[PDB]
Amino acid sequence: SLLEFGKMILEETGKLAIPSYSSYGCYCGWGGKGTPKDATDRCCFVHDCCYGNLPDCNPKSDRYKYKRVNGAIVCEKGTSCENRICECDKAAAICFRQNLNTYSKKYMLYPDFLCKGELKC
Amino acid sequence: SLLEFGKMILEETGKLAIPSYSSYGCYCGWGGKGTPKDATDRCCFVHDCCYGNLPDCNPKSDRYKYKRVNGAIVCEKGTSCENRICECDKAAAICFRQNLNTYSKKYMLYPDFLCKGELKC
Ligand SMILES: CCCc1cc(CC(=O)O)c2[nH]c(CC(N)=O)cc2c1
Repeated sequence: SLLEFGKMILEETGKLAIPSYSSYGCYCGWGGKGTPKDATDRCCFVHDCCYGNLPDCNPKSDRYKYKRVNGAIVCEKGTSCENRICECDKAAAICFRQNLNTYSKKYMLYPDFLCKGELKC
Repeated sequence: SLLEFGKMILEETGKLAIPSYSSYGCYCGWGGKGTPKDATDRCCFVHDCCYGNLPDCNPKSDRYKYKRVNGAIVCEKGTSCENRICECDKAAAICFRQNLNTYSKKYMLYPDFLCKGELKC
């Protein structure tokens, strides 16, 4: 759930998930259409696709446990859903960090009509 | 599209394409520069080269259909674009499978800044 994902985001980026990654570009937020606008937006797109591979799970509400070992995020053994969701979240938070150099405020509060089209995954 | 490619990757490798191959090395992800890290990364290098030779198509977004006959992927009879994209994808999924013996977790979540330089196809 956002509790765990958000914690990862803050730990990796020094930004609060809401609002730094909740209205950015076409994919960092909710709703899902258009061409990702930059590297950070691509992280989000990949994150959605990652969740998309888990139709029997519910990442909005599925809580899971993760810990830090040797400085790195470790998705603790749980259910298949918990582990897979955790790995999705971990990959995205690290992707956000790796791309902080191009994080652009111009993409925050990004309008709907600038994001058209369906990009299947 | 990513949808079909991911399905082939799962069928051939047993791994979910995102996140197992979506951040791997220099070429398994967005873009690509530098020397591929290993066999798996070369699979993605080649895949990129294959897509790059489909300028009359939209390889990441174009939908196509395929089937499995006698245990192996068979690209349908579809449009010229659909058939070629399918074959690029098939070659890559099989390449991943053939090289699972050297797939290395250390190349997951690979930061793009570590990949520099033109490696012509
Ligand atoms: C579903 C499969 C995994 C994976 C991920 C990405 C996704 C995005 O373009 O980053 C990919 N992008 C490409 C691009 C193309 N140049 O080969 C191949 C590829 C493979």
